[PDB]
Amino acid sequence: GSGMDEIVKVLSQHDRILVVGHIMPDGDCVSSVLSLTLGLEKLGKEVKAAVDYKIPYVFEKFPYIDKIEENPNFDPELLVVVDASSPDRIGKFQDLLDKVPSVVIDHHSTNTNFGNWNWVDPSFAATAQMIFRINKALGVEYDSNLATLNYLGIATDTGFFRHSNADVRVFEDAYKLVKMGADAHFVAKEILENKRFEQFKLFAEVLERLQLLENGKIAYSYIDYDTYLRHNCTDEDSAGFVGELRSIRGVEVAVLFMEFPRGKIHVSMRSKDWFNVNEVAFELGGGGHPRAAGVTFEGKKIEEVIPRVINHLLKKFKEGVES
Amino acid sequence: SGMDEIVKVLSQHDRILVVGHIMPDGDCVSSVLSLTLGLEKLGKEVKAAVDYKIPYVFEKFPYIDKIEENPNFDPELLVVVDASSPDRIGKFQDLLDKVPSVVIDHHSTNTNFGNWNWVDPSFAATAQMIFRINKALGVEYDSNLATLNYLGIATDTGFFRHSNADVRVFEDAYKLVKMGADAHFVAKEILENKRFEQFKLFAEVLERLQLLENGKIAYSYIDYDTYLRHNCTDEDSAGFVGELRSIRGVEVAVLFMEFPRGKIHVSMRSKDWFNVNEVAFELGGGGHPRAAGVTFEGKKIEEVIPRVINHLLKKFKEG
Ligand SMILES: [Ca+2]
Ligand SMILES: [Ca+2]
Ligand SMILES: [Mn+2]
Ligand SMILES: [Mn+2]
Ligand SMILES: [Mn+2]
Ligand SMILES: [Mn+2]
Repeated sequence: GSGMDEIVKVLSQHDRILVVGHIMPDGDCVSSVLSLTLGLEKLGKEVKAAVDYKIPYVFEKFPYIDKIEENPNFDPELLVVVDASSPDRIGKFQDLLDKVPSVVIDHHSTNTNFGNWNWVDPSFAATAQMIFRINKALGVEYDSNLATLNYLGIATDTGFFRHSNADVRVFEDAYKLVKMGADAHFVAKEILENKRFEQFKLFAEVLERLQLLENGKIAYSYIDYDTYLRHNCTDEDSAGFVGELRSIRGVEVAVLFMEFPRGKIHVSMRSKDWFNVNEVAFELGGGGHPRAAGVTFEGKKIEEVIPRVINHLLKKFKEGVES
Repeated sequence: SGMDEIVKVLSQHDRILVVGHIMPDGDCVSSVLSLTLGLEKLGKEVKAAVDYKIPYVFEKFPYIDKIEENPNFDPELLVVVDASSPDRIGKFQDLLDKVPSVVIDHHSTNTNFGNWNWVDPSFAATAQMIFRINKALGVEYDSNLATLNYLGIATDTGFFRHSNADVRVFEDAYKLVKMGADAHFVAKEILENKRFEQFKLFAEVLERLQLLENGKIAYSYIDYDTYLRHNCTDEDSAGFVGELRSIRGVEVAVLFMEFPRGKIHVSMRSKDWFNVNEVAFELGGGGHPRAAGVTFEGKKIEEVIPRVINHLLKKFKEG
């Protein structure tokens, strides 16, 4: 629909701007929201940042993290929606879409182009890369704090330069930002080395319960609610567990069953090279992306949800192995 | 002492053996192979060796079979990369009183055991020094050589997570990816290749994990019987101590490892300020400000652990 130049001109034409990110905010969301907000503020615009969700604790030390609001009181001329592929993903702020002109900036190919202006380019690994280019086009001078905030999303959305999307442009952007003072160590420490001690004792139980299925192609484990309690943990402590189980040699699908609170079992699935876990997840009542999906069961017994999910996963997997 | 001197020595010799440290890591493999392939571009006869089994995670890398264990060779020059002392190259230290030697390394504790020593602790990886040597030698990089040279920069920075991941690290990474370094291949092979048995071993490491200095220090240990119980080797525990440092508030993580039997290794990683190389040096080892280790021979793990902890705590309070 629109290109960066059109977005830059729209941003220049408006002064009271609300920058909105997607719910359940990750590094790229926080990075893209704050990097654009601060850039626009440096231009003298009246800007507020909003995400309809609690900002996770791992961001607590980041400069200007306080600028992201859950309940802003603001009368914007322009809504800028970043890193969100559809209106439901910005929560209660979608109710502004028919009241305020909107810009969309996103790297998700599934983006519905729900804005009055839409710059969507999936060749970027992170929306933060697109914000970096917008700020440059606007003449934003980066300091170390803004460089760190813009580096954040490029790091997290590439798995810290490990995913298949970490191409030359990603590494060029990272080099440029570190040269401007981005604190790569700070970012990694706060995002990746911020685990409660109790999470490690919980993870030990996960690993003791770990089992492989179907020629070591499927790995699964489970956390019952009483095991969370025993280690003084919640589902906040176990978020990164399923991705670790995917790193087993030969495993194509990792599955983790997580009962928290009691009776509520969330099932996370991650795949590696080819298996579309979103299809299995959707058929079980959930959904997601081809390599990362999930499904929630409410008011059920974990010992009954595990067979239910594994039986269907195994059927779909063998069907996929065949043709 | 400087790169230019090393380049001159390398140019003078046409039969060269390139050796790295035992218990090889990514920087060792990267530096050995990148320099070996670079020197071959000059028409030289070059062999690569490590006196140790090459870990499984490297087996799909291009030219990995060029690293030998028992080279059949009469070199004119020995080039030692990424090793801080003669003991760390195993049987090849026997060459040091016979063949002229070059040392290229980034450990602050290097004993300068070569005839020529280029030691620069400001580099995050020896592989950064090899990259510069190769370009000074005039070598042109194809994508396989770029991948091999990228490897060590990635692994010795914990894939751009350690405090040594500075602007020069990101410059080198960008330049190598621009020349075809497959960053994703490197990450998959090194980080997504864990044996199932490694996770069972790690579970015991986590069961034994303890905090000291009221949360600022974390440590665990693997006695030899526990490696055997889980059908594991030092290959399986390679990344463990870095994981222990990911505890919120921990400044230094320590892992004691007995492998093979009668070889007790201490691996230390620190986060923000504690100089673990000072501790390691005083115990007979060495390393970098944020990553260091020592190996003890003929000791009992039940005696090594409390004495090392005691010294670590002494140095921590002095820090
Ligand atoms: Ca103004
Ligand atoms: Ca908060
Ligand atoms: Mn995001
Ligand atoms: Mn994103
Ligand atoms: Mn090394
Ligand atoms: Mn090294």
